[PDB]
Amino acid sequence: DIYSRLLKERVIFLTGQVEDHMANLIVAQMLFLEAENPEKDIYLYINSPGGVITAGMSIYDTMQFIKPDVSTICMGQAASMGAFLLTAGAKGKRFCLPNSRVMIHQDIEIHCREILKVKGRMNELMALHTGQSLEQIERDTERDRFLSAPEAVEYGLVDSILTHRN
Amino acid sequence: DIYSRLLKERVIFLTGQVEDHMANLIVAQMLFLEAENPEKDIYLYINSPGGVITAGMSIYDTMQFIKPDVSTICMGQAASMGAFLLTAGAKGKRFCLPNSRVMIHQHCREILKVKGRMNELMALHTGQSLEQIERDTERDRFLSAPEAVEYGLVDSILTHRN
Amino acid sequence: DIYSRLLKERVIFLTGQVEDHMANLIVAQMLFLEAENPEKDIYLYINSPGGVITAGMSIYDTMQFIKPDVSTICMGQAASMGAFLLTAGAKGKRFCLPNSRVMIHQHCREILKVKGRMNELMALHTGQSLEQIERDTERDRFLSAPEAVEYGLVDSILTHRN
Amino acid sequence: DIYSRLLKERVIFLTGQVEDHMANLIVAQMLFLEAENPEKDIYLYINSPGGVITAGMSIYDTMQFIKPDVSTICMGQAASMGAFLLTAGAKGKRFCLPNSRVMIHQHCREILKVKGRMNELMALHTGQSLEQIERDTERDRFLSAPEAVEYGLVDSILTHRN
Amino acid sequence: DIYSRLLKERVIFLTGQVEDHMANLIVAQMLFLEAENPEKDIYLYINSPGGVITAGMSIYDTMQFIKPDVSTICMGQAASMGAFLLTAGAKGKRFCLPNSRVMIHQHCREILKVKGRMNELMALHTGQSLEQIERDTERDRFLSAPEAVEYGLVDSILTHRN
Amino acid sequence: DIYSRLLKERVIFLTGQVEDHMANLIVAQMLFLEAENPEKDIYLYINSPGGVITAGMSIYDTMQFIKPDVSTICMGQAASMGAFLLTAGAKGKRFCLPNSRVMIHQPLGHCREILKVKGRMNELMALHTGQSLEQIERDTERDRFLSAPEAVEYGLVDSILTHRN
Amino acid sequence: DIYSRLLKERVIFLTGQVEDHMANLIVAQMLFLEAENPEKDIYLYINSPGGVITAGMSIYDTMQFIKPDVSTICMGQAASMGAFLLTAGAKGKRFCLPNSRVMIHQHCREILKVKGRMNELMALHTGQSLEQIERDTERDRFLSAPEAVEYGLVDSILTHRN
Amino acid sequence: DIYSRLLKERVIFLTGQVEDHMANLIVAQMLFLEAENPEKDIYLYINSPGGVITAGMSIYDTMQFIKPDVSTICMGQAASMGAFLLTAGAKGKRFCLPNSRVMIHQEIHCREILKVKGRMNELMALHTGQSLEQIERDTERDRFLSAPEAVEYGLVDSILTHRN
Amino acid sequence: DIYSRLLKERVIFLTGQVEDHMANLIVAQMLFLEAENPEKDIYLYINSPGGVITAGMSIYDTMQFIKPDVSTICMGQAASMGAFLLTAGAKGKRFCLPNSRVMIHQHCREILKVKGRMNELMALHTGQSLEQIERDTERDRFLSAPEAVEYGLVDSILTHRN
Amino acid sequence: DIYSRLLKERVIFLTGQVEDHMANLIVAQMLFLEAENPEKDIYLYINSPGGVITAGMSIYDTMQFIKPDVSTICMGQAASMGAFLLTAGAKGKRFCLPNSRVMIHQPHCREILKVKGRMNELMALHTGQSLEQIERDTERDRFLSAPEAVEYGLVDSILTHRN
Amino acid sequence: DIYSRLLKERVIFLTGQVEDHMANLIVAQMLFLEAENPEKDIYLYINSPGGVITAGMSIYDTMQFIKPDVSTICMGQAASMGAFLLTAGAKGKRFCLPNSRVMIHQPHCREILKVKGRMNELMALHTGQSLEQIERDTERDRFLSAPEAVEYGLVDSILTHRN
Amino acid sequence: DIYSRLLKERVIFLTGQVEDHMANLIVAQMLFLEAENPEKDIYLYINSPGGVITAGMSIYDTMQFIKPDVSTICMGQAASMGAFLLTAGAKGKRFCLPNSRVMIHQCREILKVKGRMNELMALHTGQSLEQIERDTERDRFLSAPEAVEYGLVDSILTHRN
Ligand SMILES: [Ca+2]
Ligand SMILES: [Ca+2]
Ligand SMILES: [Ca+2]
Ligand SMILES: [Ca+2]
Ligand SMILES: [Ca+2]
Ligand SMILES: [Ca+2]
Ligand SMILES: [Ca+2]
Repeated sequence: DIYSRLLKERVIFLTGQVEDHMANLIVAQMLFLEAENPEKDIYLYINSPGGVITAGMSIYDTMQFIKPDVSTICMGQAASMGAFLLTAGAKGKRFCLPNSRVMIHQDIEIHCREILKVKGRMNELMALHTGQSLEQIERDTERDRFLSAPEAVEYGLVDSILTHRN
Repeated sequence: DIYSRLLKERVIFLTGQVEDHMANLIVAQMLFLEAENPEKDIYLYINSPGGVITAGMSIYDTMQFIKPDVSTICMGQAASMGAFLLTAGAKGKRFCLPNSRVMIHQHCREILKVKGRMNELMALHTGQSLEQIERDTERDRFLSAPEAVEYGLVDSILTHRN
Repeated sequence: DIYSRLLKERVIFLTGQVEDHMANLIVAQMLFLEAENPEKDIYLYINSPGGVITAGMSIYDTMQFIKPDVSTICMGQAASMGAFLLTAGAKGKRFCLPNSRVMIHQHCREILKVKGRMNELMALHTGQSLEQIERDTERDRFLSAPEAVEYGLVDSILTHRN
Repeated sequence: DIYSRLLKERVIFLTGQVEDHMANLIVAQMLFLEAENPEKDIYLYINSPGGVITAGMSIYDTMQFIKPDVSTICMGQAASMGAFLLTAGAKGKRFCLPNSRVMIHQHCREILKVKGRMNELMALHTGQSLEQIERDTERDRFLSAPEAVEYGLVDSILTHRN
Repeated sequence: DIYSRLLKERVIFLTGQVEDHMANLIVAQMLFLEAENPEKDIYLYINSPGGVITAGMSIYDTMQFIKPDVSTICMGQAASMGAFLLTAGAKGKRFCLPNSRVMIHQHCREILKVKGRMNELMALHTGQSLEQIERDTERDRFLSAPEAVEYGLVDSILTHRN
Repeated sequence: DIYSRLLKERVIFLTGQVEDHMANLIVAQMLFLEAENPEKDIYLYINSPGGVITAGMSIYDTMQFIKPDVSTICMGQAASMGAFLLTAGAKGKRFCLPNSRVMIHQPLGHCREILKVKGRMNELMALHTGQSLEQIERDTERDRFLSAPEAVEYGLVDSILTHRN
Repeated sequence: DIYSRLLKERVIFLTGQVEDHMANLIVAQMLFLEAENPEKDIYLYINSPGGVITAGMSIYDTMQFIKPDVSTICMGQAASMGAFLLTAGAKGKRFCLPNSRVMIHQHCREILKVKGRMNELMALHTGQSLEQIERDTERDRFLSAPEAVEYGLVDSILTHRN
Repeated sequence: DIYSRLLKERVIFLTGQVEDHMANLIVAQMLFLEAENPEKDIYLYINSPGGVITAGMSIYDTMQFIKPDVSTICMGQAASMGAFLLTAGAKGKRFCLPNSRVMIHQEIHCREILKVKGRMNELMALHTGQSLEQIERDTERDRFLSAPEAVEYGLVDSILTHRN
Repeated sequence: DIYSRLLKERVIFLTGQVEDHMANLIVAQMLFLEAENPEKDIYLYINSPGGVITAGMSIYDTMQFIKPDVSTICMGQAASMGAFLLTAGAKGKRFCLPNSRVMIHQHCREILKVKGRMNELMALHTGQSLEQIERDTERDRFLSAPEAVEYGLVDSILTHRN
Repeated sequence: DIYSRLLKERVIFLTGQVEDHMANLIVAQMLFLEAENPEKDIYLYINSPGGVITAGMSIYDTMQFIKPDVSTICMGQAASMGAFLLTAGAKGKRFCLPNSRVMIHQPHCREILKVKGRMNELMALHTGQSLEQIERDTERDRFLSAPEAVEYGLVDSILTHRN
Repeated sequence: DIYSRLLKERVIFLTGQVEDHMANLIVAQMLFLEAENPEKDIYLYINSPGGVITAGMSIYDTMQFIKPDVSTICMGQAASMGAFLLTAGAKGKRFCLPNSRVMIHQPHCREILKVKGRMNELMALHTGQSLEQIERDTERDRFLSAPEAVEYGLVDSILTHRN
Repeated sequence: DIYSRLLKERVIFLTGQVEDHMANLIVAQMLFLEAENPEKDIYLYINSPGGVITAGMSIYDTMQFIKPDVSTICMGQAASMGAFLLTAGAKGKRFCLPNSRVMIHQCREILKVKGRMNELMALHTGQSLEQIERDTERDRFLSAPEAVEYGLVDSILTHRN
């Protein structure tokens, strides 16, 4: 199994729709690697169109909680909940491969109330990670747009562009 | 296997719809762990929207019965039965991650009795009065990690680990 | 594998709807454990809402035949055929967990035969009258953990592990 | 896999529909068991609603060919081909568990010829007459565990272990 | 598993309907047994109702090609292509079990062409006349174990191991 | 696994209808056998009714590229893409089991691109069978089976595998 | 597993539809081989009708990013994304087997943006003008192996292991 | 249409499972006959296992509401809502065919579910002549009445032997 | 519509599986034929394997209640309920066409009650005993049109409009 | 055709799920009856568990538009939109039969609040209830017997028997 | 047939998903009523969530072509293609029932942008708004109430009661 | 029925896929109208994305065959076969509605048939056989006037006057 062998090189993959089980499988992997060695870096390859907020947040909170710095490489695309986790990687360790696309955007009374709290919480965290203002993120997260690798770096969404192994 | 390897540090996951067989899987692990070492603590991660009530109660009863303290870290969400089992954790060893979400939610003779019995246990674990639980479960309640501590659903929040 | 590794502490799980496939998988585990050590007690966890009468009766008959006592622990629920098998465990070793719940009910002529025998068989196991069984199974009587001990359907409630 | 370990106890299962592929797996095991030890009895557990005759006849004729006496133990039910395979067990070693059902019931000229061939073998294994079997099998024949011993389909009720 | 050990006794099964993928698995087995010991015989049990003329004739030509004799033993039924491949076995080493049926039974340009080829090979193996082979191909014909010996499909019936 | 054992005897099996995945597997085994011993022959048994062109054409091109001679033994049937790959075997090492059944007239895959491919097939087949283009084109379009000895005559295969020695 | 074995030779396969997970499997294989020996060439056999742009642009970006040159052979066919990744291989080291097919054919504002970037890369690797690619990708353009070499999609035909 | 013709004989059929659309027809038919002659009796031929309660009550109330007395005639069976609407027939005009049989059974949600259950017993008892509590435990047990029994249960009046 | 003007000739057809909604159509036809003229005989042609009991029973009771006699005619087949309904006609006006199959066959307390009832109603109409009606329904019985007249099932055969 | 004949006495039936094509049929009937007689009352019998809001609101507005008063009668049940169209009848001409069940409960976030809010106003406007009573009743389900319905102000009066 | 009797009062219904065959049925009745009397008004009731372009465009072009002025009335909802046809009615004669609901969210990118630009041109044209405005407002998600439809100029006026 | 009543106005409709059975109904109509009055014209409203060739050609040949002039009118769209028939109407009387879309785009025996239709299409549109062989290869969308300049259609119907 390749995925197991690449785990020995502390590399984890995030592929496809984010839902409970693949998230739990990522959280499992992160906690495992930390256990093996809490000092070295985890490498998370993100290629996801997005998915369930509740699922993706478990992955986020694991990245922050564990002592290892998690490094997020975006290959292919990082849209919405994907983008969110890509930008949530250890500071100075977030990358795009050159041709990858990042994108942002995602009874009655009691539930509308809750999505609005959640939405505000996302924006607050995402501004904090990209270095943008809370206000700027609000405008841009409504804008159903795609950033290129360079633009994601200009936007503070990732740090630099992976281009060639040195 | 990553999950079986994670069982060598006494960590069990409860993920997704709480259903009869995934419930059984959890009970099998807890028993197994207890058998390896009935002293050391178990850590049960909970990311579930809820599920079948009899299936949930089997998870519950095993946690109380088995000798080890079962710690309950909630990640993502613990709604309905998820919340129940989260609050079911060893007193002092129940945690939310920061951006976790928790929710209070959910033959007539039997179901009315079943509900009442939950409401009681619910109060017991949170430390809120029967009446307090009784109003919130009826009318869908959401709780963030700080609120989850406030309510008594969990003890503290996990943020980082040094 | 966690079910197999529990099997070598003589633990067996009966879960979900009873039916031939799951049934003669339990019957195969019992015969297995007997062969290893015909003296040591087998432990059978029961969380089923009932099932196929054939399938269940195969487990009933297997529990009796084998030398080892089959202690039966109810968790979550034990409805009709599941209640039958719970009660059909080793007299003296029929446990409940506190928040479980037991419950009973269920060529036409010869269906009434099978009905009659079940009634008889459960009276033999509970300690009750064939009249009371015939009364309480006509209407679907729900039983709490303590109420189950009162009815002789189970022996004592497992609460904590000493 | 529990079942292949029980093959070390010379136990072979016969569950579910009697069709060609499963029937072959029975044969293969019996033929394998003979290889290991030609003297020691084989134990064919039979919980089957019956199926294809030809599939059943492979199992039947293999039983008679190998050296080991094949002891048929019935459980749950043994209908049509199931019954037939059960009654086909070694004379003196055909058993039943207390609550097991047993049943006997069921391109043209050959149909009436296979029918008769079955009846002859039925009567020759039960101790009955092919006059008696013909008249008696024709419909809805649910012989209970005792009825089956006093029809001569099996030899005794297995209740408990030696 | 079971089949890969019966292969250490040079024993192969032809189970169910004949088609390319099962046929190909059998040709792999025969080739393998030849590779291990070209001298010792192979043993091919057949319970087939028939199948693809293509798939069968690949089994046929491997049997005829590989050094070892392929003794055919029949159980249950050998209909059409199975009947064919039962007769295709080594002269002298073709066997029936007592209650095993056989059935000799089965763009014109070629279908007739290959038909004649079957009938010719059929008569070459059974020692029958090409017209009686034609009578039984065209109009269906069943043969019980002893009839198959008399008709010439197989050499003898197997009764017991000795 | 029986098929993995027979790989130590450098025997690959082309069973059923030819498509990308089964074909990739066959290619994978050819390259693998070449890896382990590039001189010793490889034995492709074919029982196939045909299939996709590009699936088969990777099996074909692999056969021609690798150092080993790929003997094709045919059993059961080789129809269309089956027949093609049968005839594609190393020369002098292409066989028929006596009651095998070779056949030609429709492979499997914008009309002028199809006619170009169809022409390429007919050419390669002609080259392998030693026939003219003329003939291949006439007879492919004709709906009839070939027996083992007829495929020998036509130059599809070289001889009949008969009995082992 | 045969694909494991060829990975010791640094051979990877890209068969069928280009899709997020199968693609992750290729990225994963390429990284593994990089780890093992960053100098020695990787060989990527392609037989695909194309697929998803994100899936393929992860295989593309890696091919460029990892140290070793990813030589690419095309067998059978490489259509749309297949062709693109085929022409993305190391300069000097892109091949077609003799009888293969290469083929180049294809919110909505960003769809045109992606298509443009795509065409620009296609031109860069083929040594062709952007506007030429823009016509060939639009009107479905088939290419024989010699036509793929002339077009500059691949470098040479790969006829025999010289 | 055969049913159309039998309608100007003032005959309507309640057949199969009781649900909104067929019940809506039965009500439309009864509303229609009232329009014709408000005094002449309607004859409702019942033959049904039962169905939805909301559906059944739309029939029941249209029977009680319209001027005409609705005569009822069980044929084959009248189970559950079939048993209910059969006994709802105009006092003194409820019938069974000799070999026809009758049978009677079938959180804030619970509150209302028990209300209905309570009401249906009160209407049953009221129409059957039995006490409210007689009906109560006699629906929990599933009850299979013969035609003569249906009269002894006070559910129907008499049996139908032949025409006059 | 054929059946409309053929109902002007007072002919009804009972064809197929006798269910509620087709039974209701027959009842309507009868009541309708009565209001037209309550003394001329209605003619019911039965070609049915039978079906639901409650359906057939309403058809039965109507025939009796309505004044005009319901002369039955068996064409094709009258089996189970169709067979029953056939014998239900006016004693003196029940017919079988020369070539017609009549066969006799067919909440447990009630099934045994209603099965009893069927029998005695069949018995009273036929002139047979309760014993013989019970005897012939358990296993098969195919009465030919002559045998049916002999059985007291119908009155006489209709060979010709003479 | 029974329903056509009943239409001659200005009787129209609302039955089952409220959706486009069944509602469109009801509006076509209501417009027809206006075209025949602009003055005389129309009687809409209701037996519906609810359905699509858009569909119900085309019934709602047709009832208010056409000159004829549309008298609503309730048979069986009137839940969600059912209860809404039931209250929409002519002030004074809204009935339940004695055993009519009436249920009051709720069937692009803030969008729906705006629709929800408007419905409540109409409800409180037809029932004479407080806006907050309609708000509270339609956030937890609410059951009404025929008498309860009358004192809620949902319908006007019960229909016992004929005249 | 209630719709056929309604047709004899020059009333047509456009209900549900707009697709080729039901749109043909509408185009059929329009030509028919033009043949019946070319000078007198036709009335189209719209309760559609939208649907296919080509199908919706045949109705549109038929409306503009026939000599009768087509009066559009919105009952229930008119979203996207429905709203497009709603606003396409003869100027003056376009209506919304009070609680009706109008929406204008987006109904080969080479061609699909050409079609989109055309749609917005025609929309702006029929509304009296700028192309630039219609371009921005169709961009994202909001329903319009009957009055908001009148102010934006989708529709000319709310139908009150039968005057 | 609406369509029988419009049939009095010698109006026929082509809607949806052009398969065998709908095509028959159209040929059955066109024949009926000719029987009713052979001089007076037939107005065929096309709104179709194309379909079966044998079906389309039965409509096409009936049109040419019968004495009434068949004025084709496009509404919505006329793609491939739909287009084919649109431009197969009586010359002079082939129309588009303002917002119509025409499209033209679709073994040894196939290439024959392809030519045969390219010939008739070229013969009906005016422009050369080769010019058509190019434009049917490309995913073509002609608007109303674009269609006119191409000669698929003769003018745009704007208003009844
Ligand atoms: Ca590189
Ligand atoms: Ca070059
Ligand atoms: Ca208020
Ligand atoms: Ca209030
Ligand atoms: Ca105009
Ligand atoms: Ca005007
Ligand atoms: Ca705006």
